[PDB]
Amino acid sequence: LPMPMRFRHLKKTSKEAVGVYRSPIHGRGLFCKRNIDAGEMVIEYAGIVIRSILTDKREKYYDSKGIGCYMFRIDDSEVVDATMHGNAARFINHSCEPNCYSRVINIDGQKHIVIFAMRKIYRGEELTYDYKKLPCNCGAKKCRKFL
Ligand SMILES: Nc1ncnc2c1ncn2[C@@H]1O[C@H](CN(CC[C@H](N)C(=O)O)CC2CN(Cc3ccc(Cl)cc3)C2)[C@@H](O)[C@H]1O
Ligand SMILES: [Zn+2]
Repeated sequence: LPMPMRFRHLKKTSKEAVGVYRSPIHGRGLFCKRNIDAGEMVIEYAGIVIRSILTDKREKYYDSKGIGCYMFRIDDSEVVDATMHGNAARFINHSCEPNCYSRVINIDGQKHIVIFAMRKIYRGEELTYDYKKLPCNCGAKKCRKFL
């Protein structure tokens, strides 16, 4: 199905497909509630597309208020800030053998970060993607040992 046609009713369908629980990788993570087919559009990484140069001061502000800072790097110029206007996708942890991957899609001139399943994902599994200094806890055989 075409990419804009696939961005269909993600809000309703992701609410039934994924949930947030404690993760053995780190803190809380995103896990699936039902089997997700390979190639399936899982969830949008919801948030505000902001200028990359603004992230330092935004993270400094959040940190000074004891508010967890949730951001996803688009490119060297833009970042999605999911801190205030985010959804469950902000809890997706890194893995060196991920079952998901992140892509920047464009629908009706608007940029959205969407998470896709790389393989069939089975009920109970944690959803992970390769993030674009910090030790890694994915626990995979082929672990890069750093994020
Ligand atoms: N494979 C991994 N191995 C080790 N650590 C990993 C791995 N994948 C992700 N992480 C950590 O999660 C951070 C990204 N966050 C994902 C969701 C996080 N698990 C959370 O519970 O908030 C959102 C960040 C904002 N949130 C604030 C926060 C800080 C500390 C704690 Cl305990 C809970 C929340 C963290 C990333 O920067 C790493 O620090
Ligand atoms: Zn790893």
